[PDB]
Amino acid sequence: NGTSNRDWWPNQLDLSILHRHSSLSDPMGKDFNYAQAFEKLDLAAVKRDLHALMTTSQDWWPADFGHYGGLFIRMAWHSAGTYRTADGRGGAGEGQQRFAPLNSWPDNANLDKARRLLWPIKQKYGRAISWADLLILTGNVALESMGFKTFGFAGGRADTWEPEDVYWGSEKIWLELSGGPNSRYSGDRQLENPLAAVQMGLIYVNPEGPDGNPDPVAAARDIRDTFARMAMNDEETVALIAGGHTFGKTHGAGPASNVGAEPEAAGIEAQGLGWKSAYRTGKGADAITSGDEVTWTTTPTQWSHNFFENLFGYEWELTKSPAGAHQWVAKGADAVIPDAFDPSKKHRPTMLTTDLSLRFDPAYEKISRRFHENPEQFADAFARAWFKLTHRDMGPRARYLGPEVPAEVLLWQDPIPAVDHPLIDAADAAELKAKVLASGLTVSQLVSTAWAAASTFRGSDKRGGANGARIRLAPQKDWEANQPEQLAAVLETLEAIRTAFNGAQRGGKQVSLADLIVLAGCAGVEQAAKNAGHAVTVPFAPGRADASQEQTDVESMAVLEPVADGFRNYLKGKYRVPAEVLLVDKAQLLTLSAPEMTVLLGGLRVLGANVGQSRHGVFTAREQALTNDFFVNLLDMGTEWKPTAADADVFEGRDRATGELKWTGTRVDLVFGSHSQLRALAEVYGSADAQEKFVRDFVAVWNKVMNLDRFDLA
Amino acid sequence: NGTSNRDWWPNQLDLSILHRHSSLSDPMGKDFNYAQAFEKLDLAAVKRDLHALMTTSQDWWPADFGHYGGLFIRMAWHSAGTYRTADGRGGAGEGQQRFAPLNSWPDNANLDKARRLLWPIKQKYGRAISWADLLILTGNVALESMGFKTFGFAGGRADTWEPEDVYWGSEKIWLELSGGPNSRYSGDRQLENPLAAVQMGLIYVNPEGPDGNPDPVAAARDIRDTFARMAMNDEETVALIAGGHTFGKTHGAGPASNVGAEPEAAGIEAQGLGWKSAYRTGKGADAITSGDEVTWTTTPTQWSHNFFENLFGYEWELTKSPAGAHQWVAKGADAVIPDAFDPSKKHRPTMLTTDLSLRFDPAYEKISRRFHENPEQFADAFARAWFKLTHRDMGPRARYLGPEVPAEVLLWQDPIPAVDHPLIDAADAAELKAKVLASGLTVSQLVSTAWAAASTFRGSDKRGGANGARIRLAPQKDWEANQPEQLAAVLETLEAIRTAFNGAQRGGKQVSLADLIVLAGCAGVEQAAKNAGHAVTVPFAPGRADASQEQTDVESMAVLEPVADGFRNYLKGKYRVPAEVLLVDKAQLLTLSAPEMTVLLGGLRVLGANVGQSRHGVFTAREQALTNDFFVNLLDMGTEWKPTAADADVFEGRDRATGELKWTGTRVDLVFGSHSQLRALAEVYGSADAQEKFVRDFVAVWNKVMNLDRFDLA
Ligand code: HEM
Ligand code: HEM
Ligand SMILES: [Cl-]
Ligand SMILES: [Cl-]
Ligand code: NA
Ligand code: NA
Repeated sequence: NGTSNRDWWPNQLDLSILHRHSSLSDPMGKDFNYAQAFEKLDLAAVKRDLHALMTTSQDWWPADFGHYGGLFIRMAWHSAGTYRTADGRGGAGEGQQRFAPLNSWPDNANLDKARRLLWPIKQKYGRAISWADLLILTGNVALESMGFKTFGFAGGRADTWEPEDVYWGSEKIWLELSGGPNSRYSGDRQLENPLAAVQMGLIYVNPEGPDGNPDPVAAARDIRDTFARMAMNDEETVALIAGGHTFGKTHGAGPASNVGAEPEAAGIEAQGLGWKSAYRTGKGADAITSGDEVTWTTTPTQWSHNFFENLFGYEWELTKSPAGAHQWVAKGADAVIPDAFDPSKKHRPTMLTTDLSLRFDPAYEKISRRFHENPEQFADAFARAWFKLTHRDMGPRARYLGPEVPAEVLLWQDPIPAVDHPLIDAADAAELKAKVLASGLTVSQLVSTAWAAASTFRGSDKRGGANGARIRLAPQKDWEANQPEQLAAVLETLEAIRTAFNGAQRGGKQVSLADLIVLAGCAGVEQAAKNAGHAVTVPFAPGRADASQEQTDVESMAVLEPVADGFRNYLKGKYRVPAEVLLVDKAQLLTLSAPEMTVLLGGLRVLGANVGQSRHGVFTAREQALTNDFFVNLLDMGTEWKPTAADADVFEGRDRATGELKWTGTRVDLVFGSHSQLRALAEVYGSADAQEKFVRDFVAVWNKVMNLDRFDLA
Repeated sequence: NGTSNRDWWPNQLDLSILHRHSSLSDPMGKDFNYAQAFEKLDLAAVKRDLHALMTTSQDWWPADFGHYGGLFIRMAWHSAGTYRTADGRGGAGEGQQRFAPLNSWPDNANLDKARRLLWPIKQKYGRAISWADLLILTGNVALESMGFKTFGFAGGRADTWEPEDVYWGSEKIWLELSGGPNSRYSGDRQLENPLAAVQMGLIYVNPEGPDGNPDPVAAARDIRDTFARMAMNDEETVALIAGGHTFGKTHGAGPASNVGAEPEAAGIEAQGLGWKSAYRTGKGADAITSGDEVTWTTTPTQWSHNFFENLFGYEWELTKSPAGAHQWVAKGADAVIPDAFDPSKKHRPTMLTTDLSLRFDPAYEKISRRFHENPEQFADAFARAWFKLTHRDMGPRARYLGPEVPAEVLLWQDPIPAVDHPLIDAADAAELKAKVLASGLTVSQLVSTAWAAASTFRGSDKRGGANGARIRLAPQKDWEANQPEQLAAVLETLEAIRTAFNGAQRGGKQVSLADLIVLAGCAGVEQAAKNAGHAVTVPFAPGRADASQEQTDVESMAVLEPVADGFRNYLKGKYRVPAEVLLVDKAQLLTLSAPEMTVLLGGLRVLGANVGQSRHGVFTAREQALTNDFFVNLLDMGTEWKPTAADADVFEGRDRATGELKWTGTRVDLVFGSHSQLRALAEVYGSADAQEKFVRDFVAVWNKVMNLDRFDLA
């Protein structure tokens, strides 16, 4: 097999994750805009076709109970269910279930069949509906078909054309149980961040119980922890699990050894499908997906209150499925559950270990009893939590498309108030920038503050950014990386400038504090250019609004805290992963290419954006002037670098002839002089003909960051 | 470490090689044109800087004999020396020595020092001179400075910003001796295609002899074989080796275990340098590079004919360097060779085993004696060989920039005559297209002929393409893929149309056969569109010229024969590599992305472009009509695919319900319905809204292919 750079240097840094998703891999034109296509779709027509499909059984994967609805609910719920709150990565929003590795994860077994049943609709409507939107809409139509009224639905998830680079864990074996050489668990069952599943290739938890031990109480612990890591609390979790398991069935009709290769390993003749089974007919009555053989309710194709009636109305006995999996059966019950294919056959109620957790964990039991006693509350909670599940990674409501978008504003959507007044224009922005610069705020304060406000954005789930002025709220105002005391001084001076500008206006014109933060950042960048002898205008677009503290969930904001921000040379503690790996990870969440990451970091260093005014990487003698000094001095072969005695992650730069100390830096600084691709970029900006390019490229990337969350202007 | 798709499915096909070189990874703006920048460089000022640098020693890597010339000649010969004729990949043309893996190959040890000595000049001239051109120019200036007249120099190698994907071999250990589990040799020392070096991480051969065995005669076999695979014959090989080894020295002052990590494995503080040595001062007189310790001539900083005077004026004794390497010393000679740092110390003549090859291989010996006796013949040969070496991957002479380009047209350049007459205009091209269609030639003939002419292009060394009409000449006219009897019938009809059009003109206007083949291909694609109910114009740009047989080296053209062309569903024999891997390899040589590859193949299928009118992949009932039928039929779940009995690489597609035979295909056809990323592309073009998109994208990629070699219009 051809040996690659990854084989020879398996811990060198990987920049290809910044250049994924180029116009090269994209079949659509560079002008294609999915939102526009979707806004012309006849959504009602698509939903009529999806309703028809529900009961149009295909012989190559016959519909249980004559209705694919359960299968499609699972499909939708797995699409959404890869989401991790720690980085925003996963979720339904890019349709990644159709690409490796998720198309071939064990927990996604036979979802390949679900997707292929949808090809005719996809084909008929073409680019006007993405796969990503289709997987979610199909889940919704399955619910409606079976009698459950959904809370609504938004389109606008554009398709992607290759796999996302996501850390799913370090195990080398599918479904490996914990405590191995790459265990994702340590200590008292502590799941490593950013992971949100208990075994490699599962969505959340193991349905037999933790590492296969069928203890519902301990399974509950894993459920609570994973679902929390997917942004779901106890009420939402119980509602989702019981709601989902109101429908359909599991599949475990014989031994697992009968099941063949997952899709990415199957032969070319399988045409993109996998898990071909040698057990009896391989499908339908003989299907094997998970190994469990459980049908939860007496009407699997219809919404009912039967899941909690069974859960609490029987006592449960441990038993084994025909594949050998642990599962539970109702003591003394009659055979009341219908068979999926034989009208003469009925079954006793059965449950997964993880279903019983809803009854035997003390906190879930109280919610489950309440939903049992008050089924209208169960229905409303499940509808809401299904909407959250399937929309949690879509970002601000400004991105939601179509006629079924719920009007209700939810807290998890980090809502921004509407703007209801005239915005400031170019003359006003010049006047405000002059006031900011006359107040005595420094280039370093102005740039650091705007950076702090805007760089919480992540492209993974489209959360964060400067819109909202949440930097002035709990918890962002207290984050160590934001320099709380310095921040508090900047915000007070800005709030006074604001108050005075707004008080002098006629009409209703006013400026938001969100805009003014970003504008003042722009004024600092202009001033820094002036300090370097360059006349530069930084673009600015108004229209941000200020969100209140009550519109800002403090516990949900915690995951946006930067614990590593190489752009401010900050690391909150010691991590296993080297700090340059962390930098490229942050660049990816910010949507930056390598050239953009390089320009941006070089500029920020010389503008004074480091936390604590650390001199590390400040390779200039004219701090607060916008120059390419970082690059020119980094690349100077006059200087020799060595790790310090005290700290092997800090390096001193000394004159090679005299021995004299010139600089210090971190790993994030020096990686630009080390990595052969980054140093090629640094060379371009460190050349003699590059000062104007460096300024212009810096302003462009600064502006890009300031507008990351500006979906009102998209 | 993070487990990746490559880990789980290490034999899946890798599309990412088609999406390198995106505007994402490029720090220059999308409008930057290197040739425009280079054309304004003051090349004489760069050469005067380089000339000064040759004798300006830096203490971190002191210059042997006070002169860096030998070091820089070796740098330039290794930049160029990775070139393989089999695929055109490697060579100096993209400056790849500064990226992985080449930057860290053992045979490139201490060239990192060379390149860092050139940073200050790079920095001074910035974007107007690429690293790629500078590596070469430096070698030239080193030669000039030491009294050798070069044949010339062309600029125009644009820099690249990431590593090329290249197969360098399958070994997992650097320098692994042959016969291991991934041996690049089989049979009677047969080096596998497309390799051109004897061990992983070597440029050509092992300087101690084959797998370390110090036998000059057997070493000569490895020399001849590898240089041939780099397009150099015996005369050129002797001239290059003896020419190079007229200068400088090797470095092996102590044991190799003193040498540390190569650059890609070194610490971040090494700032992109590697091979730090613990032996005495680690550099200058104590340097260790190869392990050998040989100084070939009595004036290592001056051109001379002393290499052959020594080679033939002494007898040679096998000896060991201070690092333990085999090398050879002159029996009973005086100490006449100067020491590199101590003017009081002198040495006996020494040689590598591979130097002695030039005397003890009987064919090389006759050339080496001729060069010994006639050193002006040696100087001319070396100059010409050095130009060829350092230009062989640059492409057509229309790409050569600057004031030192040699006027002599060389046969290896596959030269195209100048055009000295008015070109046809749009009205003429319309008239010719109508004439071609009225002659009775079919869509299938016209498309297959144009495809065959244009698709010889490879972007690795920019050889091939339709310019020259070499399709009408030996050897192309007889290549099996080109269907020689059908080809000859087409070309005769086209040549009569040409003769009649050119006979009717006034005023010098005429059309070349090269242009008319391309134009006729365009007429075929228009008619196929017409046949599908679509009026399109395919662009066409005239200006191709016809090359003669005498301007066509037949042996050199052999490497351009397509032995696997998935775009014509063609495989000349059985290869170890699956046919789909070969398809992606061809797409990369054609410079296509994955969407361009997918569109083009789908279209070609339904236009009748398959070799031999094979029905494999012809998934249409309206052959010669430009439609998206390939995709619609491939993606139809009504059809079930199975490998045939006779041949496991050919599949039958049968109706799932009736069993009726609908189609047959190869691996190349069915990969588009298997691989998860290619199927996502196929889905776009197989959608109900895609007919217009399909046509337009097909026309665009067709025209791209037709113009691949049109650097006269760049
Ligand atoms: C602790 C969380 C959960 C666990 C451990 C889990 C486990 C499973 C398993 C093992 C199956 C059987 C797969 C098969 O063999 O075909 C399955 C089926 C299913 N699950 Fe879940 N589940 C979880 C949560 C959810 C959620 C949140 C939903 C939706 C809101 C959901 C909806 C479904 C449905 C509809 C099916 C049936 C599919 C069919 O009829 O083909 N489950 N579940
Ligand atoms: C059979 C082909 C070749 C072999 C095996 C060979 C081998 C080597 C070796 C082992 C070294 C010493 C590396 C070190 O210790 O510093 C070297 C040096 C060098 N080679 Fe070659 N070589 C070959 C062909 C070439 C050619 C084609 C050229 C250029 C036309 C060239 C130019 C040089 C020069 C100039 C040096 C001296 C470097 C210095 O002064 O630092 N060689 N060769
Ligand atoms: Cl993702
Ligand atoms: Cl290459
Ligand atoms: Na996400
Ligand atoms: Na090449």
